[PDB]
Amino acid sequence: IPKQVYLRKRQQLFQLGGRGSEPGSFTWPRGLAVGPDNSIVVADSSNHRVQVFDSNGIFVKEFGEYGNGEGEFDCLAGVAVNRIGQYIIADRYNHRIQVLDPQGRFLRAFGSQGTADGKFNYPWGVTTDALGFIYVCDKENHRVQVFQSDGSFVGKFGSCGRGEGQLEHPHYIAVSNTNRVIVSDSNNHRIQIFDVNGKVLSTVGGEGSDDGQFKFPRGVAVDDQGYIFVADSGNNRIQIFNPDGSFLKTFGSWGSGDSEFKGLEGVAIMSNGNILVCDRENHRVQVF
Repeated sequence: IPKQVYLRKRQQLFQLGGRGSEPGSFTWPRGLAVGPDNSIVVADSSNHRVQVFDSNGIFVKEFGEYGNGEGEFDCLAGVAVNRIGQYIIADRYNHRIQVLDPQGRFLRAFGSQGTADGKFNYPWGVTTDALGFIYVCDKENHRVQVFQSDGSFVGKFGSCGRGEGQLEHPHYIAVSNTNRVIVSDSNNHRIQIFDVNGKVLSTVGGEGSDDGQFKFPRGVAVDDQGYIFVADSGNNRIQIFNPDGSFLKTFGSWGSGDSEFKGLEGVAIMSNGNILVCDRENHRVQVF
């Protein structure tokens, strides 16, 4: 039962990574995703590559190298896997999204630097819905942009501010089965939840260190029933919320030891309830 599984979280099952550029090592990893068969997909940002591991954290494959050509990355941030196994990458310093097939073969790129519709200023988090639409946190444009799976522009929402529907440096994003778009609104210390049309539905949290409060939240994820997972980076902890936004559980504290964190980025959830966390400053992914 998911509630009971989540209330038990505290002790890490295993970890993977460590600083370096060999396969299985990371240098400042950021985004994280779960792929088919509970694969662990890591945006290994300073190595300009994606690494894919099996559900035990064993290296399987990688793709990407530094550059601005097709299938080349420059400090990628977010990564997602869609319903047909394609990899969707937010290619941060190239201000574009790339779509690769389930084998890691480049299919298409869309976007360039700017403020027009379909242009980005530092795309960060990326996710997809059941129909394959792509949702991008366009960080320095303080907005979410929505695309068809081929990169065609669909729509956008959000602008600068701390008011309702406004965003300040949003980083990560998730979309629920109920078609709610969950955005970590980092510099407002809150999660903002929108409908897919862009209307604000609710806010979770606010600035602080008590249960249900955040400092500079980063990764967000949602499970199949709507439980919400937040990498509360400034408080060096993961928080879990019931689907209605109420606080359920927190675990983690500052450090480099087991079940401790120093600089959280992406978060993801396996089909069995294992929570995956990217601890950028310790160059590792921990599984709980």
